[PDB]
Amino acid sequence: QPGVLPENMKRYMGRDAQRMNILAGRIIAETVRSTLGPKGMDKMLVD
Amino acid sequence: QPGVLPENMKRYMGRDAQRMNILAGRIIAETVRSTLGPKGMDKMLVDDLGDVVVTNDGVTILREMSVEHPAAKMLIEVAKTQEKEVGDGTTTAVVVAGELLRKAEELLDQNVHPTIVVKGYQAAAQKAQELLKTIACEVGAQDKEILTKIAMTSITGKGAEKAKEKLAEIIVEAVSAVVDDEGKVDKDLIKIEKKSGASIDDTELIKGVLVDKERVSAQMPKKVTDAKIALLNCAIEIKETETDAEIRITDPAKLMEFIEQEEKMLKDMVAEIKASGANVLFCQKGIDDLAQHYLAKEGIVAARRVKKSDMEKLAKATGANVIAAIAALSAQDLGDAGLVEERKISGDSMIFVEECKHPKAVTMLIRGTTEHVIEEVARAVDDAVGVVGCTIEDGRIVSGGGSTEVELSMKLREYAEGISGREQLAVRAFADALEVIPRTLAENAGLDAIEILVKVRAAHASNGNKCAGLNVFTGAVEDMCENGVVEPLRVKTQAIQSAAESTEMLLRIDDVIAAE
Amino acid sequence: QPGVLPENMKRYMGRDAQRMNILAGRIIAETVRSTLGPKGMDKMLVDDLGDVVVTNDGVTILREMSVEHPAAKMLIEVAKTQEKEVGDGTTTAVVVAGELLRKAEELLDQNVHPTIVVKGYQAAAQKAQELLKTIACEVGAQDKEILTKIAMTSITGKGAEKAKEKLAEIIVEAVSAVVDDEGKVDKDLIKIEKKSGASIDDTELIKGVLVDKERVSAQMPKKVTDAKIALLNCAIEIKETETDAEIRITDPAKLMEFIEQEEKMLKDMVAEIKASGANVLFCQKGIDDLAQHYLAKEGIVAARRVKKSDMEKLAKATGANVIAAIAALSAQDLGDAGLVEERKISGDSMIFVEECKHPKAVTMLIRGTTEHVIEEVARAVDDAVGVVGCTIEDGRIVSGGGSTEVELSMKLREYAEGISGREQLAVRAFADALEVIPRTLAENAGLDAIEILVKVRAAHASNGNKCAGLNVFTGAVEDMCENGVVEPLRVKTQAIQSAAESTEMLLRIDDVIAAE
Amino acid sequence: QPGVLPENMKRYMGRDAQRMNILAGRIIAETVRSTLGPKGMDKMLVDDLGDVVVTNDGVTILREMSVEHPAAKMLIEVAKTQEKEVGDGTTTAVVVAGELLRKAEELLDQNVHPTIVVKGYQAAAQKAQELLKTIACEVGAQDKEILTKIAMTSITGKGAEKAKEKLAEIIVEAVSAVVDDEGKVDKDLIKIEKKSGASIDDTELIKGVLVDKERVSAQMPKKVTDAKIALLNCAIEIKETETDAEIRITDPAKLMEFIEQEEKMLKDMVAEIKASGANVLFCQKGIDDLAQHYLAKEGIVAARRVKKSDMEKLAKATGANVIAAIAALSAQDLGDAGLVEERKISGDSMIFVEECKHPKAVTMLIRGTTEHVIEEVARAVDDAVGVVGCTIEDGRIVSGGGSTEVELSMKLREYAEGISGREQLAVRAFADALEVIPRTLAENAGLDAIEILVKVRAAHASNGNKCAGLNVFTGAVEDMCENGVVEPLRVKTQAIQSAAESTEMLLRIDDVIAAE
Ligand SMILES: Nc1ncnc2c1ncn2[C@@H]1O[C@H](COP(=O)(O)OP(=O)(O)O)[C@@H](O)[C@H]1O
Ligand SMILES: Nc1ncnc2c1ncn2[C@@H]1O[C@H](COP(=O)(O)OP(=O)(O)O)[C@@H](O)[C@H]1O
Ligand SMILES: Nc1ncnc2c1ncn2[C@@H]1O[C@H](COP(=O)(O)OP(=O)(O)O)[C@@H](O)[C@H]1O
Ligand SMILES: [Mg+2]
Ligand SMILES: [Mg+2]
Ligand SMILES: [Mg+2]
Repeated sequence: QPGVLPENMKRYMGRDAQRMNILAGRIIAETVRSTLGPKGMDKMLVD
Repeated sequence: QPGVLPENMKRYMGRDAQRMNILAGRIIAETVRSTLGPKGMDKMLVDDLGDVVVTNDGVTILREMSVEHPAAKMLIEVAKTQEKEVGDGTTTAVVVAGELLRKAEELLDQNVHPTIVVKGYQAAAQKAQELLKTIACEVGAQDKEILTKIAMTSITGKGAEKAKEKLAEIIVEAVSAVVDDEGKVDKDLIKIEKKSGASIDDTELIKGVLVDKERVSAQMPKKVTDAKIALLNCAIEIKETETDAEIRITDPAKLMEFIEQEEKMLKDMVAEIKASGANVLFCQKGIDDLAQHYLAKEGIVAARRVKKSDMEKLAKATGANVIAAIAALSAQDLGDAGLVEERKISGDSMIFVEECKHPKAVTMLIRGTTEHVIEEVARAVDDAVGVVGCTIEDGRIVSGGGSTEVELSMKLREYAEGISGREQLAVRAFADALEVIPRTLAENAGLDAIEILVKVRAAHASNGNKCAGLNVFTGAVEDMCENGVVEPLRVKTQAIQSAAESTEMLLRIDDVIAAE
Repeated sequence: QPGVLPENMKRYMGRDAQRMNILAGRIIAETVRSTLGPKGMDKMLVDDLGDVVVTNDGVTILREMSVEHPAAKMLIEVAKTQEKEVGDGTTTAVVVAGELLRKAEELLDQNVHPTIVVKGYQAAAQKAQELLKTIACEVGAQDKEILTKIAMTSITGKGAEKAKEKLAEIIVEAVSAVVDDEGKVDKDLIKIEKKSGASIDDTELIKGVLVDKERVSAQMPKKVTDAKIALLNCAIEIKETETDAEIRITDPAKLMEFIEQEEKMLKDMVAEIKASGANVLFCQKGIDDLAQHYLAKEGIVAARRVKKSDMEKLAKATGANVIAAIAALSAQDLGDAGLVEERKISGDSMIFVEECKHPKAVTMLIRGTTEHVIEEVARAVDDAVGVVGCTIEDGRIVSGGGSTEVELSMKLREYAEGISGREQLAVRAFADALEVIPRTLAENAGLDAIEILVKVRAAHASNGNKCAGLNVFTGAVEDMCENGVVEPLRVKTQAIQSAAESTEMLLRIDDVIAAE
Repeated sequence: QPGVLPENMKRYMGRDAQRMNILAGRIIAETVRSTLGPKGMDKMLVDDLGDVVVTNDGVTILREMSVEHPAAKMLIEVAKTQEKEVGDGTTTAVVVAGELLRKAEELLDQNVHPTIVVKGYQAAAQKAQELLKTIACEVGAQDKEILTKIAMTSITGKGAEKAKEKLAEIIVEAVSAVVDDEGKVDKDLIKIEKKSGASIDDTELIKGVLVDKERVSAQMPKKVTDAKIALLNCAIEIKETETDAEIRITDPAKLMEFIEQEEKMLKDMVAEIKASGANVLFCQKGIDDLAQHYLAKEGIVAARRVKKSDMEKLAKATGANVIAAIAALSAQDLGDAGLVEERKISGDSMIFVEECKHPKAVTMLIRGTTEHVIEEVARAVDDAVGVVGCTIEDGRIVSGGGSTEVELSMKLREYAEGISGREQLAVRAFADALEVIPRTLAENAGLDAIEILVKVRAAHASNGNKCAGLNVFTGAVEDMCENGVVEPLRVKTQAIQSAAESTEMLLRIDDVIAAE
């Protein structure tokens, strides 16, 4: 009757794990992409 | 991840299912145990609207409690079947069922399998029916003296006990009067009427019916001796056609011609009623105010809008035919009564149709000081009507006071001897179960059940008086037949068979699955 | 496991059931104890709407408090039956019942079993019925002197006892006038009207009826002496056929032809009425405006839309027959009254039909200063009408003031001496119970109940005076019959039987099951 | 108004009290029945924190459930006392109590009075204690072969039974080693240590103790053979006076002079210890960091802040006196051990004091692969230690496998013969109840209880074999004694006495009053 793995838990397997890590990675990279080089632009971050 | 069986569901398996059904059964039985016998006590039940029932009656107590538990519901139907088939012995049946369940628990606790107790119970029940047949005494359908003992035994241990002699004689006369050509008794032909009065003793048998009506016009007689009674299924009113018809008047003089044509049709109807020889009329439908007058003019007593169920009993009581077309009424459709009278009983106006020569329906007018006192007399009368009716139909009776149960137990134990293996335990348990009746009769009487049983059994042993039972007043074991403590065979056969069948059904259950 | 008996349920078993029933019963008796006898006091009951009743009347008190306790309700049924069967003695019946329950508890507390108590109570009650028959005195239905004492005894101790001589005389005449052919008395035949006035002493008997109507046209006489009265239950309008009918008009000259035929049908209907010799007319239905004119032209007093209940008392008082077709009316359907007059009473105009010769119905017109004073007078008149009716019907009275209960008590103890067993205790208890009446009469008068009881018993001892009771004023013991303190046998026989029966019923209860 | 007893209160009287107590008893017993014997099964208990216990141990199961029901709690005491007095047979004691209640119900449902049942049970119980004394066999406290069977019987059905033979020999050696000079066994003298490892088979007996400590300085020897052990409960720190004292320095020379005095008296303490000949020291209090250095220099192994419990075990094991003053330390206070060694065990550093010659306390080091596997091995070890201890103390054993209960049951039925009256029913009922053990043993083994009980009884009949019982594996009845299935007399005497006393106490109850 009871669950084996904790019930308050999100799980991502195979293609889904790969997709989330690859995506999270790509998105992080593209946030800073536009800062690169002599013609790079800046960011304003507000906490 | 998701559950297969509904998640909002309580389940009880094996020992747990058995325990809940056995327990629910035993508890139901012990609620009514104390009502049993001459020394039985009553219950007061109050419903959620504040209404009250005080009664000794086993099936009434069980329906009035609003039992929800599923197993308990199953043996309450033992009471309902007993009520429907016999009309008496409703606590006996339930108390036997509860004890069969209790004795089965003892067997299950020794690892006897449920299907084996079931098998033994079926065998014992079947032997029981066989032993009952040989135990029963034959009586004639018109043996007034025995029928009177049958009714008196029924009324014993109720409030109405004090007047049981008068009541029994009335009841025996009432039931014998409605016996049909096949020798059958239809309880519904004994109308029960309940009216406050001076005493339970004022209860009386009417050879006829009470109609909850007054005559339609105070100009009519309110008393008729040797009445000639007409019964009409149609309205004494201007008859309209089924096809839509309308009157067109273009000449002012035609107004009166139509009004006077209608007025004449009415007068013609009354004229046809008078011609049949009728001097009393009951009409299921309406009587035109104008017709009322003509009937009064002709000296004919009439009541209008009588209930259809009243028309039917009037027909049964007076020997009249309910006619549906006034034109068709003939002297031959009239019934007879020695006396039709409008009078007041405890403040209410009613029409008494009485002293009918050979009524096929009859009325018992139950009197008593208060409404609840009267209710309980009526329940007693009902039991008595039931058993007098069974006796008339079956012509077979047994002695009461637990004498027959002891005879059965004793004989069943003999039977169990020749039964091999484990099933023998079940058969012996069934035999021991039946002694719950003599045991409960003694204990309600404040007597010691164990010693009482020793004596009654000894009186059955060898040969051996099948009628020996405990007089709960003297404390002596006596011949119950000689003492007039007797009941119809059908009480025992029905009670034992349903107790067996219902408990067998419960004992087969190994899994209770309850939703919501 | 689930529960077997439903869980919303309260349950009281054995000693607890007995206690709640005995207590509930007793508390019900104690609330009306103080109303008993000539020194009795009154209750003011206010309901949840703010409406007020003040009364000495036991059954009225019990009905008005909205009692919900189940055992209390059963005792209240005792008061309701006393009221229905007798019309007086409702406090007495309930007080005796309460005491019977009190005496039973003493026997239960020393371990007498309930069935023995009820058996003893049943035995004493039956004995008491037959003793009461020997104690009763014979009286003739036309013995007005004795009926008057009966009515006066009834009225004593109530608001109204100031006017008790004229009142009693009026009531004796009223009831005597409505005695039927079988010698029976239907209370419904005495109409009670209540109207503010100068004084309770303005109350009067009308040999006729009071009709809450005005004549339909002011052009009619307000007064007619030696009236011939027509009673119609059909309207005086153009009669419409039962089958649907429509006039079709193609000639403009026919418009008027029909209109005039219809007002000719009106003149005709009126002229038929006049032809009968009728000068007063009561119609259950309507009367065309134009008929009202014609009637008025002919000098006929007509009321319209008279209650059917009014029509019926009109017929009974005047001798008229309620006629359904104006075409039928004849001189022989007409009623007579010495006087018919429309007049104002309490600023309300009404039609008095009075000075009838052989009225089968009459009207007590009860006067008094305020509505509440009047309500209580009417209650006392009701009681007196009941007892006068009982005496007329039964011809049997007993002495009052608790003398009959003391006589009964003394004789029951004698009887009890011959009773062997535990049932003797119950018979003695019943005997003692009955003394609650002389004891309460004396408590309410502030006398010493124990001492006066010794005196009254002494006067009944030997073969003394069965009629000896305590005079609550004088303080002495005297012949109550001689003092004219008397009551119908029926008050005592019904009160004792009801108290016996309903308490035997409660004493049989060993288990109370209350839902919710 | 108002209530005498508190309104927020549940109550159960007579049959209802008997029922809830009996029921609660039975259900508690049913909970552990399946854990009984060689084919017994285990329970997993999870508490509200989510911590889990897996066991076969009857009393452990009952303590870990959160039983709140009051009658259930009474029966759980039966298990707790069995655990304290014997250390084994907790399921048995509770299962017998459960059956005693069940058996009593069938008597109560016959109207045998509770006091009669209680009386019969007391008499049967007392007879049972006399019969057990004659049934028991005598054994010598040094009979290692029988002690070993006692231990093996105890561990059978547990889990650790795979390692039964080695475990049992260890246990017998362990208990023999701590028997005192009056022949008593204090099970507290067998220290239990539980350490994960390669398998249950690695469990060993240590003649000495495991101290969960590390030597105070790495410079001290890690290992020492034929060690001379000092046990101190005084701290090896600078001694302060009890009276408040303070140093006053006025000359800056005395600064270092007080400092040097403090460290010389410290060096003097160590020199006093060295002088006793000790080369291993256990101090209950703290040791100065400087003393540690000195001790290390003198090659003396020392552990500080040792819990008193260990100090006491060390004394018992090595034969040292725990000394409270360093000045008083003598070579005659020193204990002896073959080997003292700091070792890691499963990554845990501990000091082993082992190979003592005649240790008065010893240590069983229990091994296993997982924590929970070890937990249950340790419970089984405790059961066995308990029964080996009983046998050494009492010198009485009985055969197991239900053999003794059957002999007991059979003899008790003989005894019932000579009991007069109803009490006889109860004595027989007690007799029957004991058979729940053989019946349950068979059930758990999937065998048919009824037929095996017939065989085992017949093997006891006449001068049969008191040791005859059912072998659950073969299915044959066998001489349980000869098969080495034996138990201390005390298991049975305690279980039966406890069962009897607690059920007698419960059966005396006719009224349950619960608050809140
Ligand atoms: N005079 C008597 N003496 C002994 N037993 C009697 C007597 N009259 C009736 N009984 C027994 O009482 C039982 C029926 O009692 P009752 O309360 O009516 O229960 P049920 O609802 O089952 O009919 C039967 O066994 C009947 O024989
Ligand atoms: N003049 C009197 N002297 C003594 N007792 C009287 C007198 N008049 C009436 N009683 C008694 O008063 C009792 C009736 O009192 P009442 O308050 O009307 O009660 P209930 O409603 O029961 O009739 C009767 O017992 C009657 O005998
Ligand atoms: N080899 C065996 N054959 C049959 N019965 C046995 C055997 N070993 C032990 N028993 C029985 O099992 C019972 C004890 O089982 P156990 O599960 O330890 O319960 P308890 O907690 O009551 O000691 C005793 O009755 C004992 O006789
Ligand atoms: Mg019956
Ligand atoms: Mg009165
Ligand atoms: Mg064990």
